[PDB]
Amino acid sequence: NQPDWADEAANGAHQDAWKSLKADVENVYYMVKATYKNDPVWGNDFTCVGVMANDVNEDEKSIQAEFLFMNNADTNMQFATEKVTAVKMYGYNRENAFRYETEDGQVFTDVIAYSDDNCDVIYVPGTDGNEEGYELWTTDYDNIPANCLNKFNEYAVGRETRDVFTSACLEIAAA
Ligand SMILES: NCCc1c[nH]cn1
Ligand SMILES: NCCc1c[nH]cn1
Repeated sequence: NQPDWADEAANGAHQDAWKSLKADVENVYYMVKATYKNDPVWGNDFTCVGVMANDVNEDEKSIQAEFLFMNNADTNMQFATEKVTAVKMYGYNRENAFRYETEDGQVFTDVIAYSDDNCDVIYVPGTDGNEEGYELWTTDYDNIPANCLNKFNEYAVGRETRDVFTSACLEIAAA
């Protein structure tokens, strides 16, 4: 059993996990929307999630990712570092998933449902002690690409979508 969009022949061209992970090195990615409220690491009613990477390791298809996030337990922005590795899921031959590993050794494996140059639609299977659902990540939290947004809305149909990282996360400007 696997999601109907998890068809490598049909959709693999837009499910390149390693390319998507390496993209975190040049630009910060913001999780702009999701269909679930709680994450074991980011917290409850989490918002303002962003990520940037460094230390690309081609041999391992891994990066060291630095995250920022907020939740209802603290008014201040929170930060964490996790290793993320491009791995295979759903029988794919080319890596289509992200294996996150926290400093405490906790592992989460999420799957790229759709990805374009500056945005990703990610599926959380819900088997890592977490809620099953979808996430939408983009490099510009104010200008969301239509292709990814449409794919996110298509795959996430029947759920409750909510904003995660928005301009409300920051107090921009001066005086
Ligand atoms: N471009 C990939 C965005 C992301 C989500 N999780 C880790 N990185
Ligand atoms: N779906 C996000 C799981 C995760 C990875 N790191 C922290 N939380």
